[PDB]
Amino acid sequence: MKVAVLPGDGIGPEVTEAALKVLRALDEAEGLGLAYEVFPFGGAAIDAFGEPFPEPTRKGVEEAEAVLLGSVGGPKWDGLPRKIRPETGLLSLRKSQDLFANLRPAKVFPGLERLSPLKEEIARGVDVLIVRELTGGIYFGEPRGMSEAEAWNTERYSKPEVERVARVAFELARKRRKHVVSVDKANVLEVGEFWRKTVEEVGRGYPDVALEHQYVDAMAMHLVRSPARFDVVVTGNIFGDILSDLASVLPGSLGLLPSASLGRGTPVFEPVHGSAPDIAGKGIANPTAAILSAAMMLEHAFGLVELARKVEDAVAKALLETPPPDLGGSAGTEAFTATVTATVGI
Amino acid sequence: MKVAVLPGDGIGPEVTEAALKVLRALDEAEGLGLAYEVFPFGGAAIDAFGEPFPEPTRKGVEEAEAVLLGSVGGPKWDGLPRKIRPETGLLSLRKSQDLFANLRPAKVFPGLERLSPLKEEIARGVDVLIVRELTGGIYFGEPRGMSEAEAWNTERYSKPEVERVARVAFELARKRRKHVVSVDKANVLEVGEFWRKTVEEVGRGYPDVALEHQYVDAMAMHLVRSPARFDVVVTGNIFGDILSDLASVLPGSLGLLPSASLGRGTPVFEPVHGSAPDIAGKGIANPTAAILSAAMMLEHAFGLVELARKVEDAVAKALLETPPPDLGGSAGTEAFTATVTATVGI
Repeated sequence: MKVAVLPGDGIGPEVTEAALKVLRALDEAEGLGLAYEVFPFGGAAIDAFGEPFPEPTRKGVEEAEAVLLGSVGGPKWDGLPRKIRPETGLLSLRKSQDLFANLRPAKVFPGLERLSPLKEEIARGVDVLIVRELTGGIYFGEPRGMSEAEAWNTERYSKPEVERVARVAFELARKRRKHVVSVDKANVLEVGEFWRKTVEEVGRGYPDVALEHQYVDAMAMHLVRSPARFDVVVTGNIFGDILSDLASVLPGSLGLLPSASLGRGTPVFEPVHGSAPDIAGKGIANPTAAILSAAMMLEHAFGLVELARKVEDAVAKALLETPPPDLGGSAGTEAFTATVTATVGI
Repeated sequence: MKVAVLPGDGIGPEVTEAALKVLRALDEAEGLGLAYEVFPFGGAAIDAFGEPFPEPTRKGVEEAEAVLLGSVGGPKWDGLPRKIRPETGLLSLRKSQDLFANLRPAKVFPGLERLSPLKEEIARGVDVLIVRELTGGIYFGEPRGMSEAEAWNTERYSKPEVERVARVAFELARKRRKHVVSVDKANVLEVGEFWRKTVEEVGRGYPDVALEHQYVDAMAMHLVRSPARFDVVVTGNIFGDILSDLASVLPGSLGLLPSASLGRGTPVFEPVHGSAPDIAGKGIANPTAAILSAAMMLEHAFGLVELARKVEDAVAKALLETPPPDLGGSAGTEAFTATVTATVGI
């Protein structure tokens, strides 16, 4: 269990350490042989090496089995050349490991339905995993450009690209509730027909997984109307950007959202939240997102499904009995973390 | 008041008639000189002419000052060549009248918050008007196409296109609550920067209207988390498709959503719902959408703002007194129409 830890900026370092205390207690009580090394990344790397992704950290991630990343970026570096700013580092890390599938789950823990913008009866049970293609689509498609008279961008997709995301989505569904919803705009766009047909062929190799297809517009309605019926959802870059943000509001607090990036190389698990400079080091930060990110790591990097679920359960229990400030509670980083460990240990 | 009525298929004919009763009453007790002739359109046209947009209907539209359209399409015609299917008749209609702005309001009437997927406190007050560009974007952008190895589609936009839809949005804001939110993807795509910049210039001629910009992914979250703060929203074709559908779930029943298409030619007003072939003619269909569509027609096609709002407010009064089956009530098409007529006459 080789973990390259990239704590990052702002509250990253401290929430990441919260996640590590949880892992260290699990590894100690169950003997998981966890081994990790922390490497400089983000602004932290910029300030100590002149760039976001320094060689040592590059090698550090190649050699690890998984990467636990904290928050990256902050006002202190947003004014540097694009090619050396934090967000850039994330670009080169993802690319160095050929990561093409962004994993964004959204789950309403039992008893926390009240937090949802949705009515209670419709929030209950939500547990959807949104898989978003990262390497291509209109976000990268060419030609792109703009004149004084007009602008253009191209939504382009190759079969290999759709195929790899699709595969990851089916695999994921297997170890889940065996359902996959592939979302596209096939009723009007060629790339939607192509995507649809590709995901269809690929799904043939996964008979044990029920494959449903829906349109993006229809999907947006479905995630507010009845999100609880979906398990895994896969779709291209932009629709994936929109659908995961949509699903992200379902639970009701950003500080809970974990995330993962799977690909050909080393998998990256990190919180969705930002660095939150103004509260860094004040021990207020809700570590939930980083912990759940460590939980996603256990499961997807090391196939420890049951234990991961054990960590998730414990954090769900903690947000109920000792909620952190952002949930209207008074449990700070340190205290919340102990609660989670307890609920894991008991 | 020349109104070309295109009843369509399924429950279109019957909800259209319900809207007609309401107009007839209003034109009788107010002497508005309502004149109208019904023309074949959709499957109804295919079955009696061999196409969805026959010549008589084409001339009917150019000669009228507005078009009140019912439901178009159904299983009975989905299997025909694209060029003559119902959905294609709408395409040709839109284009015959160079209609470039699609108006889709979504409103939670007071007392009907329970109906919404959203919690009570968030649904209360929603009254958003989504304006979607119809004539261009990726939906029609070239190059488009697909090979065995890949597929591509182009999101393209010219200044005039963005300009005309923007204007429409500002005008509409003026007569409303004076606020417009232009939605794009300007922090990643050139068309997004070009769209932002163009709506910016256009807005300069509308100082009285507060112009806010938001990203589509951000907008999806905003619509679920706090829709009540929006007034008018404008954006391109595809994002417009998605955001309208997302906002459309807010009221908690598709049977209430009216819609309109404005442009250089005859305006079209029609409900958002489908033809519902299984309950067609059973007098169960909720006419609300068709009536509100007739109310939008009075306002936009003939400038009778106050009257239209009289229709809307009667409609809202009815949904409370005698709700239709889709609101968990037992008021059929005929009976609910009476109720509306009543609150409008009272």
